[PDB]
Amino acid sequence: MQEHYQPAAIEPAAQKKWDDARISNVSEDASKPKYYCLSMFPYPSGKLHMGHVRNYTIGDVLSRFKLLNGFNVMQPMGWDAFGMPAENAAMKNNVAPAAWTYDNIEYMKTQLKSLGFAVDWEREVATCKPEYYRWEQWLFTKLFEKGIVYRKNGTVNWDPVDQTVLANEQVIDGRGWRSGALIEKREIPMYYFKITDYAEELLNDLDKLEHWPEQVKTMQRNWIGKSRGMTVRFAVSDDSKQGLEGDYAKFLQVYTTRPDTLMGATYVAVAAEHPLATAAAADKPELQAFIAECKEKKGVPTGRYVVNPLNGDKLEVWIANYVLWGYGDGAVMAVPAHDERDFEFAAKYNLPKKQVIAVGDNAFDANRWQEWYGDKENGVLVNSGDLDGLDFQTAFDAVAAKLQSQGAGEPKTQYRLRDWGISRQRYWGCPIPIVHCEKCGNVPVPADQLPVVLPENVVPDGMGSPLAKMPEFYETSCPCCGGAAKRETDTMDTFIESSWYFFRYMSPKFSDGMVSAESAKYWGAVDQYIGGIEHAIGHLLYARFFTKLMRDEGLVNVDEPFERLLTQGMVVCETYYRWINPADVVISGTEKMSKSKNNGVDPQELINAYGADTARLFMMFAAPPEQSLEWSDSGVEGAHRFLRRLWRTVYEYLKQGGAVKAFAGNQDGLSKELKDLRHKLHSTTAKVSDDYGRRQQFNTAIAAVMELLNQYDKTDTGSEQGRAVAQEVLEAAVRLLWPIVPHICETLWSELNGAKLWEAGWPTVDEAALVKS
Ligand SMILES: CC(C)C[C@H](N)C(=O)OP(=O)(O)OC[C@H]1O[C@@H](n2cnc3c(N)ncnc32)[C@H](O)[C@@H]1O
Ligand SMILES: [Mg+2]
Ligand SMILES: [Zn+2]
Repeated sequence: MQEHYQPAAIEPAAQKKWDDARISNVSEDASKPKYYCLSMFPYPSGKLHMGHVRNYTIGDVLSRFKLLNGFNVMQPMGWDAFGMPAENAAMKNNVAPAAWTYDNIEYMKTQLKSLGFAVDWEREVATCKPEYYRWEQWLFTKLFEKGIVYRKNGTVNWDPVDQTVLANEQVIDGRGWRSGALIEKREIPMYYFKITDYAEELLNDLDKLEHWPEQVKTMQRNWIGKSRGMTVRFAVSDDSKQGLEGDYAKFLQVYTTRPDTLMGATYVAVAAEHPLATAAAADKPELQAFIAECKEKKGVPTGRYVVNPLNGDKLEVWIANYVLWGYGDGAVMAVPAHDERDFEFAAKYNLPKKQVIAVGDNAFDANRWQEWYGDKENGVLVNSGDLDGLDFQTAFDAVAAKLQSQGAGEPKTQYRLRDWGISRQRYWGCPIPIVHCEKCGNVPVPADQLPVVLPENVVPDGMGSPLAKMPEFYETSCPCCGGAAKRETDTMDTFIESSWYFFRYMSPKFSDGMVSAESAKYWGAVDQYIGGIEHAIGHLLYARFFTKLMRDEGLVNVDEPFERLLTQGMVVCETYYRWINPADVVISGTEKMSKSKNNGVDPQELINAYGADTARLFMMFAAPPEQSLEWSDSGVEGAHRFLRRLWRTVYEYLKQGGAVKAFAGNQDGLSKELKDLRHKLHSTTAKVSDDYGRRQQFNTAIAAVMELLNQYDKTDTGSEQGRAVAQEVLEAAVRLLWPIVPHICETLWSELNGAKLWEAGWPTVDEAALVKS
């Protein structure tokens, strides 16, 4: 054993030792229990930095920990090759997207292999490969027939810089997720995933996720935005029916979020395009000027009356400029006494305010709005008949049974979740398998003729969809009739491949479907998922929706894709722009380590200067995995000094007697200072085993091993029994730190014990060494 700690010699040799052993290339071995640990797979938008290194190290620490405990661990690594992240980097460097992606894929693969992660590289996947995106094309066509995927025109978010439409989850604070430019609204036909059909299921199965951060679960609940309301039909008075015809001659439908205020409704609003408005304006030019006005808050009365179905009040129908047509049934009711917007609309034209809700005993001010009138949590009913005294949860249920008895209403549920538009006017993306025929229409591509191969030899000029300028691509024959037809030149979003890549890892070479029904049953769901919280509304929701699709198609049998979720904290560093890199202007301050700010420390520059063990140790020790981590060079130096201490500790031990048999069995006869050291040992083994697999607190697990070494240095171990205890302390330490730093621990383990480390396994707690003296 050399006296100096040389990472340049111990790390490549240990990586080859692991590669030759093939301890990460796992199959469906039924002997061991499975453990699917997954880290969010990166965008090939350039070189990885230490921020990604923390993400993938946190996953490696968990994967190596379970592996040491006799687990069949699958830690796979892939490349999120399609979409804007890679294509924008290709255009920024003036390179074809296919070339820039593949060359950066092979650089990022060598970046991760230098860090020595326990990755099953035989399961490596590139989303841009046709052997991959053919199956999301397959699922696209099968869902298109079922109507779950549909094409429709409408109002969409438009990115002027990225020159493409965006989904609602890709619009961050009214700006684009990749561009930051302000989003515009356009009328463009798109392909949508009917994610609203799964809105209720995506909301209830959230409670199943007991091992998800409650922040991620809460953000999804607000994004779905479920609200329970009431659809109320107001019978038009027999005199006010003159003019209307159809359903609008019988009743007028409204939706209200607070239907406990039904009796307190003093009037009713309507839209300008509503037939009840145009019929009342056929003889009134004062309303034909309002109908033509909007087509603030203004309103005109038309003498039309509807019947409040719960008390019989004859509420007049007002034409308002705030009732948007097409949204809902194009009409609402008005309760000014318990609605701020209706209080302003009624204090504007002097309309009644029959109070119906009390909050404890706050004196009701008639013409003074107060925040207690919208209290849907601490309110009973007044002046409502058989509703007086019922809370909102009871007043809702009583009004529902009341309206259903007359047939003038029923409860209705609404979500703020809109359908998922996936059409993109970009080149680098999965082609949409739809062929437009003038005779047949939008027909899907036959499954035998999949994939619709995206030509890789394209360099976008930067002015419009490049696929719409390639006749040799979009000119084809109709698969239904055989005539002239055009291919769909729009491509899918990058969040389509990332919504099922965790299943493709189970069978990356399977040529008959998305995932083999055999391996899908063996791996089940992802046991541990690690990735940034920025995907709580986008990817982490898209993945759950795609899983419920693939399940309802018969390809997988689980409901949720990820059991546990760990949103690791962001690594931060000072930034400079004019963007300038620290190792090479203005001072932007401490910011997230990102390529879009050029404050990223390259992992390869650190391994060349300190080694992979030093970089991984600094990431795991500087802070808990969920906490933000500030980059510190002294933190890098201190982590290296400890790895020197661990190396020098084993050297001086071996240089003073050589390897002996580690102490085991009954410890009576041992001295107190050695009984105390074995006590600290097995307290550390239990503390580390608990900080890894329960608390997931790696920094305090490293600190616990350091305290064990502090007591080892303070304990005299030169005797015959001291060496045996000293052999036990070091055999435990190099196995406890192995998930954090496997290169140095594998080297020191073989210098202490001839056996293979992973067959020695995780250190056990000798509880006899824990009892006090
Ligand atoms: C499933 C897919 C939609 C994932 C998508 N391809 C993606 O986000 O990929 P991207 O290549 O952007 O990053 C890969 C991973 O690295 C994390 N990450 C990035 N910067 C930092 C940082 N400063 N500190 C800590 N962690 C960081 C980031 O949260 C992500 O889990
Ligand atoms: Mg459960
Ligand atoms: Zn046809």
